[PDB]
Amino acid sequence: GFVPPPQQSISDDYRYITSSATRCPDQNPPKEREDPYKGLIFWEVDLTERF
Amino acid sequence: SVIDNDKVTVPKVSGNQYRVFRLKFPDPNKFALPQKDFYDPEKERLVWRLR
Amino acid sequence: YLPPTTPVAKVQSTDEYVYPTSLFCHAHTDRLLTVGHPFFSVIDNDKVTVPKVSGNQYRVFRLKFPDPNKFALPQKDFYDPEKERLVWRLRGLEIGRGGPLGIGTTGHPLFNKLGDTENPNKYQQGSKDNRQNTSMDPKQTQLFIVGCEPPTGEHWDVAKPCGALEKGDCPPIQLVNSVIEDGDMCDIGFGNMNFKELQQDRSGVPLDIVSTRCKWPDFLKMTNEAYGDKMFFFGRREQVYARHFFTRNGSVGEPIPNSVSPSDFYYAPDSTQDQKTLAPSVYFGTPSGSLVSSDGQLFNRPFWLQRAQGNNNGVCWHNELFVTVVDNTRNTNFTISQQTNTPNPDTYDSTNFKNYLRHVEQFELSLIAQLCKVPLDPGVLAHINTMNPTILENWNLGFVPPPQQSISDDYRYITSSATRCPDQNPPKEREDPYKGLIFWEVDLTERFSQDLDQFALGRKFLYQAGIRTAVTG
Amino acid sequence: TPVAKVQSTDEYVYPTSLFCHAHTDRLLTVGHPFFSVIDNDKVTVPKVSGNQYRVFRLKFPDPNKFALPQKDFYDPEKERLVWRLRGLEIGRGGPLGIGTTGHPLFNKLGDTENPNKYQQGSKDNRQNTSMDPKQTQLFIVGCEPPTGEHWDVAKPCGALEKGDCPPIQLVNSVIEDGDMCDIGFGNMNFKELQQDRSGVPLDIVSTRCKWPDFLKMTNEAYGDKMFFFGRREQVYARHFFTRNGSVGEPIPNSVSPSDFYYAPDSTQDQKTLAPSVYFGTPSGSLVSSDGQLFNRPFWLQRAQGNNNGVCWHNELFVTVVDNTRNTNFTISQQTNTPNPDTYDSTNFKNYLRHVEQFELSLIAQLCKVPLDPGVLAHINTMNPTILENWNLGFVPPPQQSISDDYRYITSSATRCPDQNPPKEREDPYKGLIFWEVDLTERFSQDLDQFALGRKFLYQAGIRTAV
Amino acid sequence: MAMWTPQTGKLYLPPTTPVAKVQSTDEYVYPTSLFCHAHTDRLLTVGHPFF
Repeated sequence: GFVPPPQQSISDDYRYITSSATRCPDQNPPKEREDPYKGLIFWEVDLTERF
Repeated sequence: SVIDNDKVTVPKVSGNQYRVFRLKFPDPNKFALPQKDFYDPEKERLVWRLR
Repeated sequence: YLPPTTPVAKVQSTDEYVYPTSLFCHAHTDRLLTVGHPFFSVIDNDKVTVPKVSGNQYRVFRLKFPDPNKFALPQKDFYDPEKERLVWRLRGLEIGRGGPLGIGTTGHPLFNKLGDTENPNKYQQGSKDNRQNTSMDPKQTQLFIVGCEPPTGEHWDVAKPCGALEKGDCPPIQLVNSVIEDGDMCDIGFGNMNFKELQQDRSGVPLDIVSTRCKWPDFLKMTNEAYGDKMFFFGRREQVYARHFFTRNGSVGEPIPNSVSPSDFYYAPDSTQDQKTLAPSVYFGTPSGSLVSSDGQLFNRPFWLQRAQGNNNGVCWHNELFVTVVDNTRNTNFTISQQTNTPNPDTYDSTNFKNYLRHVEQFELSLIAQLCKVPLDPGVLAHINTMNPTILENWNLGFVPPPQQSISDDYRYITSSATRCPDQNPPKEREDPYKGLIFWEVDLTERFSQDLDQFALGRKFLYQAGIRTAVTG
Repeated sequence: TPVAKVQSTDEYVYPTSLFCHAHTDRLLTVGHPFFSVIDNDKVTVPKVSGNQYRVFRLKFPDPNKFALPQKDFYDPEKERLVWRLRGLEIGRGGPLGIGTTGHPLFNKLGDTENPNKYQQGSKDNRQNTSMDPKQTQLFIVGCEPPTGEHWDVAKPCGALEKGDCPPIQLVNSVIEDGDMCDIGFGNMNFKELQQDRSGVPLDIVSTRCKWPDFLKMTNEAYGDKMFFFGRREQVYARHFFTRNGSVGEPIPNSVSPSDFYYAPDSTQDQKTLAPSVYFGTPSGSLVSSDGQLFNRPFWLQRAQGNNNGVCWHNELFVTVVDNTRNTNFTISQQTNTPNPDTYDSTNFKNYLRHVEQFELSLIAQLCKVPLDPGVLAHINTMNPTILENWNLGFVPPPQQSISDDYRYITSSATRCPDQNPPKEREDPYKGLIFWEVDLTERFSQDLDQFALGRKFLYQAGIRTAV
Repeated sequence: MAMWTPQTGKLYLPPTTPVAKVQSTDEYVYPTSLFCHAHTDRLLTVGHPFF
């Protein structure tokens, strides 16, 4: 169902993203990082590479 | 939990806690199997089942 | 052991043991931007705040591909993993360049120029600190090198003489072969030489090149290497004319001889009060890379690999590829200034504005890779091993499990006190020898797609091959 | 090149129908339950406690040098033989019973099960406290020695002050004969983790209590450390006690049940907090003959791992714990004079002695391994000492060389001929201590004559010839 | 070339001799279909428990 947006989804990531000359790309807009279970603490286990 | 009024130095680990493990499985849509063309990516999707 | 034929005593083409399949993948970089200072890295407190980014640099991109021996194509068992291994072969490449065309100049505030000898009015002298602020446009150079191993560059360096020489003697020259890294300087018309070692003056060439090595690609060595791995194809386009004719100040290390009757310098000018001591004959020219045109461009065009120059017909051994780009046709330095934090003056003052210099490059790299199969028989195995042992080791083929086992003990909080170490200091297993070299490392592991028509290079490839995607309507 | 993916022994080890019985005559050991008695160096009475690991290292006769009458069933040019364990019995001789252990000076401040009033603190509040430990039975059988786990002192990432808590690490070790089992105080290095030397009873106060690492032993690639195991363990908390000492970590001043700060400011007696370092005394409850693991034959039909009971190297490790026969016998001797008519406490010397009794019986099946190129490569990758022990590998690389043989070796007209250098260097398990049992001269083909043998014959059908 | 060094050869010979082979009582003691009951009248004993 996704013609994914009608607009571009190209995100331009900067190099040296800790400096005070490219001010600022640090966490300020969210992205598709929205786990609905992110308010909850579980013992995380990654099995992506253990199959 | 042991803190020097502040940062967690020694966490609280007792046998009377819930251990809720959140397992993460690899995306089966992005996987390499013995053969891969056994499902059409335009009309079918894959999922894992616990056996 | 090892039946006839005996070990193959000549290099063979990759077309004799690498079987190509009809499976093609597109891969691309999203857009690679770099912003810096053209002349020098802006250092603050032992760290680089603004790096050196200039259009006179070698851009050596190290492209990392996904391991095809762990992939899933629209087939299940189309390659035997006991007898075959898979490798990528590059069949098409496009180097995109984003900025407008234009020429950037560079200079030295204290250049070793005594005078102008293009058209001098009369004879003169030499004092103490006769240096001037002199700028120039360098030679225009464009080049493109593609290989599976990193490019080899040449330059003239300082040799060890056979005995000693006195203080101020001429340093002996030696041609040094060295790998080209990202950020190395290309030659600008002053030659391919080490400016730090051969010119202790530090004042004889512009600021960008004054304390560094200018290298030229060793095409003579790169095309004559046995397997042809560092060079699949290349393009180059260079142009220079000499703009002004200048002299250098300093002690004359080798004087002009007192022989030769028909040249005015050598007939002793004793009769003339001004001409008694010869003016310095250590001439130098200012280079100039003439007009940058849009017609003459190497880049923004697809390059299809029909046949490579050497015995390696485009095979990306080790799952790596090297792209070396230079273009001094988009080297426009952007002159940006800032005011004093209070812009409350209503009048102009030269102490009220702080001027700065920036350069911005933009690249986008699109590739077309073809899968290939190598069926590793005894003789093919021996040939692959003798060519390069790391190729046949880095895919584990002829290896059993060692009797010890490989159970790793991984702690969940590897930064905590009381667990001994970070445990992984020594880099024993699978370290490429390119640990000592700096490249623009580009990861294309997650960028491979089989949907060719979707991408700009991929539908150019489909037009060139005469194919179109099957209809969805 | 050769292979990947560890395969079952059932693919390259071909069984025969030849079964042999082998057993130990009777294994007795007598000692002191808590500590070894020495003079000052030489052990006069060893430590024999019912809470030790008994790790028997069984030696089998090499089946390749067995003189069979018709050997035409195997070719010693291309084949080699091995023993496969098919039946076993771990006999146990003593009566059932529970022995107790204690410390004359145990770090216990009070009883906090039910306190009639609030308490106090001085110097040396240690008490004489005894306890019965957790009940444990286990048996592990394999061709390699067992792996045990325990928590030990690690090196921290920075320096600490004097008296700070030692950081824990899970340490794997071989389990040896005379190592202590877990008794309900955990699997921990008491010597390093408790500098008090008064925190646990006398038999474990300086020991390392280890537990079998079943998680690592099942998940090893070849499955050689154990191919069968049984276990039973039971414990309850008998009494609930407190420690004495400087409190290393204070209780946080905030009460998370009520969301408030709390202090006993209104009650003068409770202002100094009592020790919140608690410990229970374990107790392994009623022992029963119904619950018994031992004195039963076990038939090893299908092993847990890829090693289906194959006794590689002519070796077998049998690891037993039996906390169900830990009855310590109290001996007394009348010293000084055997003449008084009145009891005095100074006239009698009390002693403790523990006696263990084991009997081990096995049924071994002969199996043949045909050593083709791929089988040789697989066995060599699995374990090189197998193809060293069995004459076949290491084809002879050098040629002859003269040694010049100086006739009068002890004369002063020539240089020194000394050489003769090597002491024998064979045993890789020499640093470990096991109850070494020799069964080389104990193999018999007459199964009917032995108790486990006729149990095997009855179980397999196979009645004796009339 | 390859020398013929002597060695202590260990050979096992089991059994060293066939000996006796104790057999079951079912081999020589033939059962008959004649069965007899036998019982005790009632066995009582009264005494002191300790001494």
